[PDB]
Amino acid sequence: QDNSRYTHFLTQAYDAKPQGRDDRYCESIMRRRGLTSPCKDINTFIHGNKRSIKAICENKNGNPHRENLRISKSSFQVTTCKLHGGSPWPPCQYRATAGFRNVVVACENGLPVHLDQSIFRRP
Repeated sequence: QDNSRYTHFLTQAYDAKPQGRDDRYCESIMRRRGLTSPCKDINTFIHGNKRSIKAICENKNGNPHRENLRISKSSFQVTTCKLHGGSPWPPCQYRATAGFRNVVVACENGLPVHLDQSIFRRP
């Protein structure tokens, strides 16, 4: 169906209006979206307009990146939550990192179904 993935993706990485973009916000949204027990070691939420996000999938806001992905032409506001400590069990310990940059996504029939996170593990 022309949902699932696109719709899973939104549930996973989309948050239009984040209140705080801090540790507190990271732990509260993570717990709330149900990405704990055991906690996801890393996760980024894209903030902003949905339409612009969808355009990354066309040659209008995106470009072929790597073998089969697409990098955005425009920049986005984003918040990355990285689990820390050494225990993936609650209380989950997250550290928040806010940014503004281009993003890489996977598209499937004109729709994004995955937010690639390798550019967010900046080593």
